[PDB]
Amino acid sequence: MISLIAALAVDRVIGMENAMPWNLPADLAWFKRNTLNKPVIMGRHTWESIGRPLPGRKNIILSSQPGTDDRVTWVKSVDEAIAACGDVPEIMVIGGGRVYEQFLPKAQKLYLTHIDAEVEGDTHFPDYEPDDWESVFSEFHDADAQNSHSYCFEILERR
Ligand SMILES: NC(=O)c1ccc[n+]([C@@H]2O[C@H](COP(=O)([O-])OP(=O)(O)OC[C@H]3O[C@@H](n4cnc5c(N)ncnc54)[C@H](OP(=O)(O)O)[C@@H]3O)[C@@H](O)[C@H]2O)c1
Ligand SMILES: Nc1nc(=O)c2nc(CNc3ccc(C(=O)N[C@@H](CCC(=O)O)C(=O)O)cc3)cnc2[nH]1
Ligand SMILES: [Mn+2]
Ligand SMILES: [Mn+2]
Ligand SMILES: [Mn+2]
Repeated sequence: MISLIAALAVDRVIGMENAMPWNLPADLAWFKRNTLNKPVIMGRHTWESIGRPLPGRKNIILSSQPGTDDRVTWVKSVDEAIAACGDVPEIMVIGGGRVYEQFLPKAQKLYLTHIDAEVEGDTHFPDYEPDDWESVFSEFHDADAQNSHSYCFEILERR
């Protein structure tokens, strides 16, 4: 099973200038809980944005060019990325935009955080047909002293 996890601001913005400009600790905690002990697939730009291996997870990086760090696994195509995960119950795809586009048709589940923030960005989450997806979990949170925007965690499953 392939799942995508992402945090989206208004208008499906996911990034700007290879960064995420907001800071929502509660959402990073949700990201860690849902990815720990699973393989994570990311594109090269997202690898450079994170800047280090994510502990407790098999880190698989898509790039057309040879890898430059043996702490992670480098692959050259979608099919190779999936194969490098082995026989696990759930593969997590952690972006970015180009990678989400390629894995969306293959995904059975989306873990989405909707953030009530207006962000200029240059990267968007793919348009997804709403009729294909059933919302199985949602949880709304108001802003607090640690999280400066309201946010909604949602899990969707392909019908
Ligand atoms: N809000 C969120 O949830 C979230 C999550 C993740 C990322 N982001 C943001 O998203 C942005 C990065 O997204 P992005 O769309 O620019 O880049 P990306 O999807 O992270 O990476 C694209 C790169 O991945 C490689 N790639 C992708 N598909 C491939 C394939 N089929 N075969 C081989 N290599 C492949 C290529 O690397 P080469 O050029 O080396 O071939 C390509 O240039 C940043 O702003 C980041 O902060 C946000
Ligand atoms: N919901 C969601 N939020 C995100 O921030 C997110 N980020 C990415 C890609 N970028 C990043 C950037 C930083 C870390 C990070 O530092 N993670 C730590 C945080 C643990 C914690 O804060 O409790 C980790 O161990 O996962 C992960 C992914 C992909 N999907 C996402 N999905
Ligand atoms: Mn092939
Ligand atoms: Mn197998
Ligand atoms: Mn806001």
